[PDB]
Amino acid sequence: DFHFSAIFQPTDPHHHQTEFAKVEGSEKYVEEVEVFGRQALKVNPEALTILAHRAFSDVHHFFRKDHLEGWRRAIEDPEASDNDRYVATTLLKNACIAAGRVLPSCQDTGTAIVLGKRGELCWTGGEDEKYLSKGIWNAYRYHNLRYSQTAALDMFKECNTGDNLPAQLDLLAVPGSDYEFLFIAKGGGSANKAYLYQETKALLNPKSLRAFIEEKLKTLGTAACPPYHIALVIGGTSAEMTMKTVKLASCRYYDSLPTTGDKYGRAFRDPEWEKIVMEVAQKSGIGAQFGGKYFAHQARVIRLPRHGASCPVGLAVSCSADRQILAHINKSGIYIEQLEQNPAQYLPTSVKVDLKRPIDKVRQQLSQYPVGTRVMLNGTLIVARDIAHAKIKEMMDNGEPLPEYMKTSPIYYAGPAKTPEGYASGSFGPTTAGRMDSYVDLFQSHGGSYITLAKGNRSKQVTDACKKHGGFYLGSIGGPAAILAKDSIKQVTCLAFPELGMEAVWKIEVEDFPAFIVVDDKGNDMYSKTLA
Amino acid sequence: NADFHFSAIFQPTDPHHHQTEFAKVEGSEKYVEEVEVFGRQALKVNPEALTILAHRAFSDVHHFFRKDHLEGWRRAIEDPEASDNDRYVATTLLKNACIAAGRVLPSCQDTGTAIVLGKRGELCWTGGEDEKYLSKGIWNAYRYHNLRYSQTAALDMFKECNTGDNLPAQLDLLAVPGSDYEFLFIAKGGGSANKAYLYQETKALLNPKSLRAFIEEKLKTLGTAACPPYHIALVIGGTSAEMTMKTVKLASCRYYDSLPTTGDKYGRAFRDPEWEKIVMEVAQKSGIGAQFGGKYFAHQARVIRLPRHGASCPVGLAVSCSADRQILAHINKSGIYIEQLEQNPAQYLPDTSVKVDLKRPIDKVRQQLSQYPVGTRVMLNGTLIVARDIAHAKIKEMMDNGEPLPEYMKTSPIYYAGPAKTPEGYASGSFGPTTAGRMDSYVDLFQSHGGSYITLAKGNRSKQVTDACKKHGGFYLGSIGGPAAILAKDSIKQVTCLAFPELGMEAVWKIEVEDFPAFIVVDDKGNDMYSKTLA
Ligand code: F3S
Ligand code: F3S
Ligand SMILES: [Fe+3]
Ligand SMILES: [Fe+3]
Repeated sequence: DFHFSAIFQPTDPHHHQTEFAKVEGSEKYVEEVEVFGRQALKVNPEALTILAHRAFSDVHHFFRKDHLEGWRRAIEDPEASDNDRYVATTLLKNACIAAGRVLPSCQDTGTAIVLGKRGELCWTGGEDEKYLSKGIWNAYRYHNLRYSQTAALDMFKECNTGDNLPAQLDLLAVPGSDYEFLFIAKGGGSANKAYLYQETKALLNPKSLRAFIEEKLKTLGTAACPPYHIALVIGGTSAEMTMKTVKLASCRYYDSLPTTGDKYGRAFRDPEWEKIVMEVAQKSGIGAQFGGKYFAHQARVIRLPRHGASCPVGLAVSCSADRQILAHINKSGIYIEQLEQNPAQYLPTSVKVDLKRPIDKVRQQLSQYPVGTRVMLNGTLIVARDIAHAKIKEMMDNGEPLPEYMKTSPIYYAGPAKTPEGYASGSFGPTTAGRMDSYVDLFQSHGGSYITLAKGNRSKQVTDACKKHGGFYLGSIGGPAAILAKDSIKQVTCLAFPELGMEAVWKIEVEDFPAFIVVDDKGNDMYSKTLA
Repeated sequence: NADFHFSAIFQPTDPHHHQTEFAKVEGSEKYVEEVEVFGRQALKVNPEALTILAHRAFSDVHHFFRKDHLEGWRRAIEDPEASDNDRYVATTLLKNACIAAGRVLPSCQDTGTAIVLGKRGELCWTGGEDEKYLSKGIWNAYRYHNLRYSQTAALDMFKECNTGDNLPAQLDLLAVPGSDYEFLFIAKGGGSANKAYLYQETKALLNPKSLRAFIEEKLKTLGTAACPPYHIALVIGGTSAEMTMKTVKLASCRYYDSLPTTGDKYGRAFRDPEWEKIVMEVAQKSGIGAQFGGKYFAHQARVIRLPRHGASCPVGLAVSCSADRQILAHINKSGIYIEQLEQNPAQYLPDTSVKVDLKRPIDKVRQQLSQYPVGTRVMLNGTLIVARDIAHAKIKEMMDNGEPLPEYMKTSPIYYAGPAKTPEGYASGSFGPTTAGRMDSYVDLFQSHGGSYITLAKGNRSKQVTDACKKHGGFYLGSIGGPAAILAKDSIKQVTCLAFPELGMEAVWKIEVEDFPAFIVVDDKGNDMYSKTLA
């Protein structure tokens, strides 16, 4: 006999476990009505603008408790490494600055993502996408965020949209008369660490699955600013469904799923394998970016049904800029998840490197120290990331020289957020180093980029280049964009390619900028043991 | 507020698919009623319409194809640049479609995962139980027709059982403007679903030389495991991995065919016909062909360029296979409308092999096969033992526990397959091959224990299988992938369940076949038919 079984059966489908605050006066935007014997809700679409604007404002300055608790755990655990505690303390101090509501917690203010669930009898006028986009537009235009979206004019010619649009707007049709939301400000680097694997029944045994988990976690590396919220999804009805599920799992959206399966194929959370993921993450030694125990805050594992011939697997993380906010509109008005507004309640040597010298003198100083040495940089940095590197490679391919500004100073891979009025800099933390790996040997062979400064582990070609050319890769702490801007960056100037927006080449003057020597000029790599 | 400009990512010029031919379900206007509430037009829809619609969609789609799919098979037959094997495979698939058009046998034994993309208007009122009513219609189609129950439930992380009804479905129901209900139904095979790939790339990819080299490298990794000729879809960019993968799926269904062909400063999606031509050139010059060498690796290509976060460049690659099964539909004030597929595929048909007797000692069959090079076409006559993913896993588990390889794995060639349900009065339901590569990890082990010397399935296999067959005097025979109905109708003469009946279509079967075509893909000498094109 026919029995309908929804794949996802949360015990808390409306997220009653979350605390919400009502937007004052927002009941003027809604009206409960009764039509053809059923209860319905008229929603002024301006409510969607108001809600999206506040969601994408609040989320850049505050965090959830389970995120902040993880940083406290890394500081207080006796088994945490010194580097575990240093990174966690830095990230918590960064959250305190961001809670001042001026600087966003990260320079990568992310892609704006909206999961919306509009009830059958929730009536907005139907222009939901436009009104939500206006609210997102408002948040990024009138606050000190960043325009990160890149439009394709043709296959290869690109320009910044200049407003952080388009958003990802996933609006679902559901029962009832309410409007429920999950807003995500998703960083590009953590988005890049969403992986899809096409596996088989041969994986579905304890030995093979455990070895698989050990192998894939290492490929996450430190490139998305751990401690991670790690999500793993085994199975699914399609690749895109698997990847949607792992995204939502990483946002703890599916925390109230059942923990057992049944003959109808319902999804379930697997706490036993969540513990195994956490054990793998801790035993890996990767740590909170620079070696140790706190590779991961927590883990989510969801098992899904599958076609007999198929076994898609999804792996994804939420990064240090863990940014999601639940919301709903009902007959009483607009409700938005309440985040932690006082992160300070969770708070319980190094080599000085003078950059105001010839670069060869800086290289000589750095050559005296092994990888893992903590350094403090003082002086000028030249800032360049993906598009600038690509344009410079193209210039050299056309016979033009490597520009002088790539040869005078360490290269900081970064793209700043907008500068608050009266501030020297907006949030200005590092870009993932690995995306520039294909340029290092070329630029060094042409006399520049001997010293780079960014975050994340890099490929072997960069280790080989630095040894061949006498170069160095310095790893900044990943994530603390606001405290770096507040305490370290003293002057910012646009140097080249101003049309690239945040991806322009910048010249900045810094003081007390912390980093680790990750790759030296001798073939050594701080990550060679943990990420082998 | 003056500089704000809203731009939807997807701006099709034909959003309601007026270019598609639809048929009205007779009398279906009785399921809808136009009303007016708060000055706005709304449509009340009896949810039983959703059951009727889903039932007909997942019945029609298993027996008929779109014109653009059938035209590709005709092109492979009529093109002078097509190889002999290209024409042979395309002719076989067209003949298979003529059988499937009889509405008894489905076109493929893998009747797929049921996928529904639904777009419910703000003022389209169904009562809200859409997922249940759609699932009941899907349940009806798979229960009362000669399809297959393919969905595997997880009782725990590792303990599995077949759901016995091909549920659950993938139901993606979206909230959109208006008062109509629009649908795309997909019956998605597992093998083509497995060839949906996500790559996390960078700006370093986004130049003509790098992108062309990337396409050349990735298209080969598709191999022949999803029964080409493919509809190849490639998506460059996206706002998230899941959005990229959703887009590449819909692109492969030609859902986005009416997108613009140029970008703008607002980041709208666009189809790129120039790079679609490049994808087709790469696929043709690859020499992979329609499964067995030639030009027709691909029917056609779709390339969609998407906006991206500056730090990101997700890329999606996916195919629609020979069982190219999607059907558009909509409900409006006039009733239920369903896309009209081609009911006379025979009009696309236009106006050498070694006979292998399997009713011999297996060692004599091996001795005969050893006389021929890879690429030789054979015709099999006799008994096959049928086993795929779960049966192989269960047998390896038995052996790991000290038990012998069962005798029934040593007496006959092993056919990887899982049959659809048998029509009344028929010897067999649709019964084409499973992807060989998924069983690769068992071949050397089983051959070391005196069985699985000869396997029969579809797709290229990994090097460990070539090494095993050379070490153990084995062979891998490649069936044509896709023609499950003509194989059932013409070649499969008897089917009996031998072991593991609780596995449903994944049980071990003993079947008797006649005139079953295949190619020698791997021989007993280290040779592989795909070693040049898929290197
Ligand atoms: S968005 Fe996340 S990956 Fe790092 S650069 Fe910002 S914390
Ligand atoms: S569903 Fe498609 S991949 Fe082959 S086995 Fe059937 S034609
Ligand atoms: Fe990255
Ligand atoms: Fe497969």
